[PDB]
Formats: sequence, C-alpha cells, structure tokens
Amino acid sequence: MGSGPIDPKELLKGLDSFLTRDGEVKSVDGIAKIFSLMKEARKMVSRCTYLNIILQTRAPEVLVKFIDVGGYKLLNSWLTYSKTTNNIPLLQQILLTLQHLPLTVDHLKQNNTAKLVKQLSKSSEDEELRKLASVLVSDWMAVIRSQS
Repeated sequence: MGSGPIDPKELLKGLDSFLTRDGEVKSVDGIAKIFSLMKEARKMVSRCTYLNIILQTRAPEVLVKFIDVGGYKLLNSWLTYSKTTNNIPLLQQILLTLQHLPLTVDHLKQNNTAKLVKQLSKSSEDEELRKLASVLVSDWMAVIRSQS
C-alpha cells in the first residue's frame, strides 16, 4: 500500500492466478499477460522480474508462445539497448533468457542476433556475457550447420 520504493510484485500478485508457487506461468496465455506487462515495464527491475518468470517456465509451449507473441524480438530490442547503455547484468539476463527459450535456426536467420552477440563472444569487457555468448553461439552454429 502507498508508493515510495518500486514494488513489481503488485503486477504479478494481482495476476497470481496465472502464476505458480514455483514462480512460472501455469497456463500458456498467462505468458502473453507477462509479455503484455513486460513490453511496457517502465523500470529495469520490473522488466527483469518477468525475465525470471521466463526462466522458471518449464513447459515447451510457454517458451515457444513467448516467441510467437513477439517476445524474442522484444529481447532483441533490449539486447542493443542494454549494450549501448553498458547495462552488463541486464544484458546478461536478456542473453540467458534468450538462450533459455528455444531460439530456432529460423529466428537466428530472421533477427540475425548471432552477428550482434558474436562481438561480445569475440573480445568484450564483460567476461560473464562473453563466455555465455560463446555457449549460445556454439549451440546456434550447431543447429545452423545441421540444417544448412
């Protein structure tokens, strides 16, 4: 009650019906609700709370539906944002959520995230993001070379 600190729990507890005890989304349309609050989450802390939910989500359909509603490209928008603003642990959160959802060869050849993240994996300052990048790049080149 009131407003002095930033309370992101108000958004997810008012919508607690679509959340679990674990913290994931119990129903695949709830993922579209999380995305709906996420795309307009005014602060870094609030939008990062939704990323944690995409990490908790164990279902294949919920992660694929997050991609389907344009969640993967929301991450691609914030990917360039967090790099230019030097938001290193925020960019990390976006990278580990990016690789947590099944980012297929299709998505790779549409958004071309592989060339962007390659610069981090090459010789960045951010050792955390660089090694994390080198993991997902090796995974992405694996699925690419197996297809074409």
